[PDB]
Amino acid sequence: MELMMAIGYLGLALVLGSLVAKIAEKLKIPDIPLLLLLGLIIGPFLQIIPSDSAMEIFEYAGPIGLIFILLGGAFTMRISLLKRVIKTVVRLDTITFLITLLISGFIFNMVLNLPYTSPVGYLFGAITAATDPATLIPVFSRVRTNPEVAITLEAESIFNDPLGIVSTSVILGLFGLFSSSNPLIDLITLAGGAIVVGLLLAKIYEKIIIHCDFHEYVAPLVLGGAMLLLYVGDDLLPSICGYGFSGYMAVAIMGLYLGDALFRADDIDYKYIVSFCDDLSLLARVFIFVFLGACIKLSMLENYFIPGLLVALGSIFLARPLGVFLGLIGSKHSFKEKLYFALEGPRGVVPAALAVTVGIEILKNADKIPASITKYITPTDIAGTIIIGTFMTILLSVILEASWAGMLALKLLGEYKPK
Amino acid sequence: MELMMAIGYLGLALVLGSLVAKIAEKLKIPDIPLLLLLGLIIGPFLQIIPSDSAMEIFEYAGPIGLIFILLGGAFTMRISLLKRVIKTVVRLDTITFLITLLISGFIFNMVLNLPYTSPVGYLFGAITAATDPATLIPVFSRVRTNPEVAITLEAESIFNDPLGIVSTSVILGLFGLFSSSNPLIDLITLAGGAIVVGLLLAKIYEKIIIHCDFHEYVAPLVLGGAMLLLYVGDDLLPSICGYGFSGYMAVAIMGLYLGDALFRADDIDYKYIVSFCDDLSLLARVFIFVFLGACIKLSMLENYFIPGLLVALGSIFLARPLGVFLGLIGSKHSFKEKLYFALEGPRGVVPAALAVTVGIEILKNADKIPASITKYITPTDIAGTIIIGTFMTILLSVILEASWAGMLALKLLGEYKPK
Repeated sequence: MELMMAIGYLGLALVLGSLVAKIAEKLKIPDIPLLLLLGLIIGPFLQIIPSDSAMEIFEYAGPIGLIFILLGGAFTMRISLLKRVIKTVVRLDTITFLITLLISGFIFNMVLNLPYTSPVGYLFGAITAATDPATLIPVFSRVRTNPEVAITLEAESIFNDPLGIVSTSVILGLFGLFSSSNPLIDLITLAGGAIVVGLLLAKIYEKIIIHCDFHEYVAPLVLGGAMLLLYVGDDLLPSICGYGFSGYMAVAIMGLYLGDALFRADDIDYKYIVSFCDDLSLLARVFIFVFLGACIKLSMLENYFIPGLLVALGSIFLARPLGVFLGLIGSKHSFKEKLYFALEGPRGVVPAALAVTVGIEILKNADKIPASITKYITPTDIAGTIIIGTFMTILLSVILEASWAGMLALKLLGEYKPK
Repeated sequence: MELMMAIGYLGLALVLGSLVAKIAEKLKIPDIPLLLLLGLIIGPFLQIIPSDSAMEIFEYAGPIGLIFILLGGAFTMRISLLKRVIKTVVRLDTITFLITLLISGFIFNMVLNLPYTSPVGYLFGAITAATDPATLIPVFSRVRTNPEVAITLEAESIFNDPLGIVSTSVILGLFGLFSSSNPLIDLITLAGGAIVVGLLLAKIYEKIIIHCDFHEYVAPLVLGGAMLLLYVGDDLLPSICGYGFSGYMAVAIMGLYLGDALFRADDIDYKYIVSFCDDLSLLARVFIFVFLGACIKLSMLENYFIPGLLVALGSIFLARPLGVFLGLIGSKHSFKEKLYFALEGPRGVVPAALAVTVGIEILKNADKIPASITKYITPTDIAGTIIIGTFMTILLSVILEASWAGMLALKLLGEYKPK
C-alpha cells in the first residue's frame, strides 16, 4: 500500500493524462477512447497494474472520484431552465428507461440459455439500462445544441441517477437478496430521503449564499457537504437502522436544485463556476475511466467476450432505439430526436462501480454465502461479463455518439422554415 | 478504514473549513489560528479523531497534502525576479539558518539536563531551525510588500526546503544512525539530484509549453510529474540503490525554475495561474493544519508542556533574533529588516511531518531497535516534545507575525526621503 507508489502512479496519470487531454482539445477528438487506450497501455499491455490491486485502489478512490464528476456535471449547467421540452423528457426518460432495463433482462438471460427467474441476466440488463451522463453528455455539451435536447440529456442523466439506484435495488432483490424485507421501502427511502435533505441544504445554501460571505468559499462547503451526505446515507443511517438514504441521489438532487436556485437568482455571484467545474470534472473522468478499467480483476474475459458483445448490440440497436421510437411516437416532429433516444449507451459512471461492486460482493461472499441462487448457471461468468459489457459498452456508445454528434446537432436543424 | 467515513469527515472539513476561511476573508483575521482552533474542536474537545488514527491517516494524506501547498506556493509567485536584495537574502537565509539550528540544539539539550552529544536535543533544535513558508509567507503576501522582503521570504522558504532536508539528515546522523555510511553523500545526492532532474523537467516544460498545446493542460502535467518525483526519489532509487534524491527538494526546484521560466518569457500563457494556485493551496493548508494536529498520538503533552514552551521562546526571541541581528549587521539600513529576520517561526509544513515521522520511526522501532542512543534520557519525551513545540511553535509564530505584519509592512516605509 506504499504511499509513494500511489502518488507516483497518480502523478504519471496526471502528467500523461493532462497532456493527452490537451492534445485532444487541439485535436477535436473526444477524451473517452483515448482514456480507454491509455487504460489498456498502462493496464494489460505494459502490466503496470493488476486486477486485485486495481479493484483495491478503486474501492477507496471511486467514491471520491464519483463525487467529483457528479459535482462537476451539475455546475457545468443549470436547471430552471429545464421545464419546455420537458414533457417528452420525463416520459421518454422514465418510461423508456424502465422498458430498456426490462429488455436487457430478457436478452441477457436468453443468450446464456440460463433460467428467466435467474437474476444474473436481469443484472446484466439492469447495467445496460443505466445512463450515465456525466462523462459524455456534459463533455460534448460544452458547446451547443441549442434545442431541447441538451437540457433533456442532462435531465436524462440525472433522472437515471434516481433510476440507477432503483435498478441496483431491483437487481439485488431477484438475484437473491441479503435482505428480503423490502422491495418498496428502499425505493422510497433512498429517493425520498435524498430529495428531502438535498432540498434542505439546497435551500439553506440558497439563503446563506444570497445573504453573504464566501464567493469563493462556496466550493469547500458542497465538497465537504457532499462528503457528509455519503457518510450519513450509506454508513451512518444503515448502521443506526439498516435505514439509509444513499447518498448519491441525495447529492445529485442537491446539485440540481442548488444550480438552479443560484442561476435563477442571477447577479454577480455565476461566471467562474463553469470554468472551475469543467476543469475539476476533467481530472476525475480521465482518472475514473482508466481507474474504472483497472478495478476489474486480472483475466476477463476470454469466455464471455462474444456474449457481452452480442448483449451490447441488443442494448444499442434494439433496446435503446425501440425505446426512443416507442417512447416519442407522439412527437412533431422528428427524425432528429427519436433517433437520439436510440443509440443510447452513454452512462458509465454508476453501473460501472455497481457492476464491479456487485462483482466483488457476490463473487467473494459466494463461498461464504451466495444466497444459493444462480450458482450453477453459472455466475462465474455473470461477474465477468458485466464488466466487459460495460467497457464495451462505453467504448461503442462513446465512439459512435462522439463520431455523429456534430452531424446530429446541426445537420438536423429541424428544417423548420416558418414565414 | 471504512471509505464512507473518510469522505464524510473530509466532507465536514471542507464544508466547515471553507465557510470559516470565507468568514476570515470577510474578517481580515488570518486562517492559521482558526485552523488550529478547529483542530482542537474536532480533536481533543469533541473527540472526533484520535492520535493513532490521525497519524495513520496522515501517513497517506500528508505527502498528497504537502505536494499541494508546495505547488500552490510556487505558482502564487515567480522568480527572476529574486536576484536585487538577493545578497542579503542568501547570506541571511543560509548562514543565519545554520546558526539557528545550532542554537536550537544547545538550549534544548540544556533545559532537559540531557548529554550534549545526545541527539534528541539536536533534533528539537533542528525542528526549530526549519521554515516553513508556504503556510503564511504566501498567504499574507497575496498583497504587498512591496520591497525586497516578499521575494526573500519566498527564497527563505524555499531556500530552507533544501535546508530542512539537510537538517533532517543531520538529526538522523547524531541521534543514532540507521546507516552510518554517509554524512556527506546524502547531502550532495538529495540536493544535487533534486536540482538536476528538476531543471531537466523545468527546461523540458519550458520548451514544450512555448512550442504549443495544453494552457490549461499544464496542470495535470506537473501534478502527475511532481508525483513521479516523490516515487523516484524516496521509493524507487532507495530501493535500487539506497540511492535516493528526495523528492521534495526536487519538486521545489522544478517549481522555482519553471515559474521563472514561464514568467520570464511573458505573453498570454500567466493570468489564471495565480488565482488557481491560491484556491488550490488554500484547501490543503486548512486540511494540513488540522490534519497535522490529528496525526499526533493521543496524550501530549502534560510532562513536556513547560519545556517546549520554554524551548519555543528561545527560538523566537533569542535564536531567531540573534540570527537576523548577527546576519544582517552590514545592512543600511534598517530597523525594519533585521527585526524581520528576528521573530522567525513561520515554517510548519516540513518539520511537522518530519517531527511526526521521526516520532513514529524512533518510538515504534524503539523496542525493535532504538540504535541504543538516548534511551534513558529519556526519549519518550523527545517525540512528545517535538510535536507540541512545533504546534506551539506555529501558533505563536503565526499569531505574532499575523498581528504585526501590516505595521511592519507600511509602518516601516523606510522613511527614505530622497530629493
